[PDB]
Amino acid sequence: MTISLNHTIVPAHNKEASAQFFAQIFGLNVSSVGHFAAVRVNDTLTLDFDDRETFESHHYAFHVSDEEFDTIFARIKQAGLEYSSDPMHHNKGEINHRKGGRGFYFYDPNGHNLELLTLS
Amino acid sequence: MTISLNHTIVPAHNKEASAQFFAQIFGLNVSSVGHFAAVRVNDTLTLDFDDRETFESHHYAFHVSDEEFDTIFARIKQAGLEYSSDPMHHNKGEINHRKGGRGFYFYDPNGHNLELLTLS
Ligand SMILES: [Ca+2]
Ligand SMILES: [Mg+2]
Repeated sequence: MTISLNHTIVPAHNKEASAQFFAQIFGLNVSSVGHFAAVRVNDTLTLDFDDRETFESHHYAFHVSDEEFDTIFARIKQAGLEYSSDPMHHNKGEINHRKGGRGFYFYDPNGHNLELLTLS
Repeated sequence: MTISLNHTIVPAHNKEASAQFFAQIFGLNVSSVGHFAAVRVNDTLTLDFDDRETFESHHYAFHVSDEEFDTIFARIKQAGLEYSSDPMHHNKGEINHRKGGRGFYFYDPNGHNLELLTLS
C-alpha cells in the first residue's frame, strides 16, 4: 500500500532538554525508549532525540491545523523565543502567508530549523 | 492527530544522484523544486535532497506493507547494496524479525541509515 516515515533520529547535545523543548512547544509527551528521548508526534511518526556531540542543523516542516498553529505560536511567544517568516531568519518577529496559508520558522535549542505551516 | 511532518531536508554530496537513488529503490519520482531534488514519499511527506559538503549521517525508518517490503528489498539486492539486521550494520546480509514484523537497514550513497519495517 503506502510508505510512511515511522521514526527519525534528531541529534541533540542534551536529548532530554531537546525532547522536553519540542514536547512543551507542540503539546506532546516525552518517553524514555532505549537510548532515546522519544516524542510521538501522531499515530504514525516518533521523533527519537539522541545525545550527539557534533552534527549539523536539521530542517523539519510540520503541517498543522489553524487551531494548532495559533496554540503553538502562542507558546513560542510565551516562551520568549525568536521566530522568522523566512528560512534564513533574516525577517524576525513576523510570519509568512505563502500558498494562501500561514507559516513561520523557529530554531530548537540545537539550532535545528523548525517550520510550521497551515496549507501544504 | 493534525501535526504531520510535511518536508525534511536530506543533505547530500550530490542531490540528483541521492534523490535518484532513493526514488529508484523506493519506486518514487524526482522533481526539481527550487534548489532541491524533491522526492514525494506519500500524500503527506516530501524529502528535499540538498547539496551539502559537510554533514553527519541521518536515520529514517519507513513503515511499509509486506508487498512493498519485498519489492524494495529485491531492488536493493539487484542493485548490489549491503544491508543489515541491526542499526550499527554489525550483522550484514540478514534481516531482523522484531516487533512481530520484518526489518532491515541499508545506507544511502551519503551514509544515511535507511530502515524498512513491516511491524503489524
Ligand atoms: Ca507525519
Ligand atoms: Mg509519512
